[PDB]
Amino acid sequence: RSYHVVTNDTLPSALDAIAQAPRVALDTETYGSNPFNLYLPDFRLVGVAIATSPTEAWYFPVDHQDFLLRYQPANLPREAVRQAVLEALKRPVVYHNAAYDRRVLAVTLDIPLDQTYGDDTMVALHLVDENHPLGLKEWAKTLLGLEEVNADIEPPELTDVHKLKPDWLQRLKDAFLAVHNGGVSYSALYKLLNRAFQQLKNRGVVSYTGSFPNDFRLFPVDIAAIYALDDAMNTLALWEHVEVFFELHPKLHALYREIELPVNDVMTRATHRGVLVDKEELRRIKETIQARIEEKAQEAQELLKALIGSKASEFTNPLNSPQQLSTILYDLLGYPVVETTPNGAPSTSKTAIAKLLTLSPKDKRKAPLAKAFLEAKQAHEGLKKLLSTYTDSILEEVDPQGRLHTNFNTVGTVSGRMSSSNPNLQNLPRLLPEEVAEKPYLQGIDIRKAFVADPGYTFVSADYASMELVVCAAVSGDPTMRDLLNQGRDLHAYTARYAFKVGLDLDDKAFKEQYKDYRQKAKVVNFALIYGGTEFTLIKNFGFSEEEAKQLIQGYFEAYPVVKTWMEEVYRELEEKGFVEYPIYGYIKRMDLPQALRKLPKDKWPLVLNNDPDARKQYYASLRSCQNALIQGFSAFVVKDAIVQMQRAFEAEGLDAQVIIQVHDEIVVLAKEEHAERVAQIMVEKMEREVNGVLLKAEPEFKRTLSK
Repeated sequence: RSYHVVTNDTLPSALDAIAQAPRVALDTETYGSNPFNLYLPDFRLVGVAIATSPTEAWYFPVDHQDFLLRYQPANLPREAVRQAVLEALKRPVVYHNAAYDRRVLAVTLDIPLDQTYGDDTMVALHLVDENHPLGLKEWAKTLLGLEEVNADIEPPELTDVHKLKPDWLQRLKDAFLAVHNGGVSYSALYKLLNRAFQQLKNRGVVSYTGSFPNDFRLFPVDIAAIYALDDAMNTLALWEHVEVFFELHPKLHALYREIELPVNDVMTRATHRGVLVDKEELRRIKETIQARIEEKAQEAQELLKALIGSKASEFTNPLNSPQQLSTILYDLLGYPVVETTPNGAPSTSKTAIAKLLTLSPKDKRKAPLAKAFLEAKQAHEGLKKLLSTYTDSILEEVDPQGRLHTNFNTVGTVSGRMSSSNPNLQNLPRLLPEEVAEKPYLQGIDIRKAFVADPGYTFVSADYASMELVVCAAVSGDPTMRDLLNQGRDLHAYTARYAFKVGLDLDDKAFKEQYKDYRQKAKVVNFALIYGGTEFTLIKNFGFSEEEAKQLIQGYFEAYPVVKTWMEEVYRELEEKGFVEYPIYGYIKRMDLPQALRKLPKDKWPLVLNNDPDARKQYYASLRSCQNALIQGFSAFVVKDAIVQMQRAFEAEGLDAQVIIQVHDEIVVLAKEEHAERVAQIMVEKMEREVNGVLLKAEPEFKRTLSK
């Protein structure tokens, strides 16, 4: 491997090599307080790695700096590095995490997302093995046979305890290269650099406060460029493997080019744009949460006052302090200790408290107050978690111009759904009537109301009507399920009418009124039974009676029998082939087999399964996970497909619209007020379709906040 550190003199040769390269890889080395929030004023680009072949790369130092001694070469001018990247973009480009690197290039070098589109090994390799980690380090060990070296390297003698050796940097680089056969780890590189400066501090060479700082800017470029350049060469080497795999699977090659890479691009642009944040409304949520956390402590106090009487004065902060808490629950109330900490003290944790909301205390008369007391503690920690996750940890991250840049990981689930972070939009409570009535402390805590559309802009939101049921009927292919969905009939009333055999003449509207709570028991089944259903799952999860569970499950399969036969074939094909192929998209959902069974003849499998109960537990969990992913993953790709198609049409019609967020069965676009009209039209046209004869419909809304 040839590692080049580019200088003003070497730049024309690096440009010549890039121009001649058949395909190039781009990797960025950066620094920030949050190196992920590129939009904070402290964020900086340190260097750019450009690999022209799997064995040749060029490092462009941009913001490297000198620690105590003068060893760094002159950083290249920002315009020189930008011209190198622009020349590299003319050739076919490959990235490992294009969503990050393309946003780095746009923020630090002003190279718009328009120019920076390229291939992404991390996205393509997710189609090769979704159960494999996304890490470039991890994939390099898996396909390229290159483990990272995490040994402890000790430096050569850089002194002669009086004079620094003139060639000390060449001596240090050579000590590093002697152990770099498969490539040194970042931790090991830091340890050697720190050890080298510590030897210098022990001699009279340098005098620094304490330890060497963990700052890539200070790592000598001659050594650091080896690390950075290996990442770019490994990305290119991994792409060679991807092209071979795509030869074997042209259905996945087309799924990658038409849906996966374009959807990644759409969501990279969405993170880049960022949603505007109402800081005033955030303070109201923060102040309302803070008020309610305090409210819940007074509730706990008045409850404790009745629970332990006059001894309740002897406790000032029972909820917060786990000292006063374990004394109350166990020592005083006589609660059965069904969990302890590593140090053997009785555990007052979230998990342990969930258990005591079934269990009972010594005086069974105090039980309704003890229940109320633990419920107050649950609500207290519930409200307390909302603050520590999204009021302050959401306000920290807001860029100078008040926008929040939510990250989306296009390949963030084994099913194929998008992951979301900073903020995880899934874990933002959309205050649904059931969500609230279960956990009522959420009432009024609308976090999405603080996510605002810019002045002159609107949010055009569109939600797939009862998608889970549509997708279920589509993937399974039950005609009864499909026809009811197309006829707009209450699928749940059809289930309850078959499971209980009551009122076989009350229309779907009349049945809802008369046998109300039996229709809602079927509404639970129609949704939970798609992901594999047994009487055990209905009881050990929903609190169903043994009589009720059998009534419902026999009716669900009597009414929609193709669901049963479909489910039989999914579990049968998974047990034999070890994977399933997605109906319309062709995504392969492979099973995450236990380490035993991996590279083992199927005839040798029963020996493993029949003996090892841990491996069989992994096997059967992996089997259910694949079946579940067939439904979530199918709708994930349907939504992904709609996003790229609607976004392509906004671009085509010259509209000021861009898909800003997507969560659950919902797509939100940030559109200019005049364009909102047509944006909503395009949204519904690209969203509504007829999957396997099952009709998908979607109703649009013009919101000014992401709120519900």
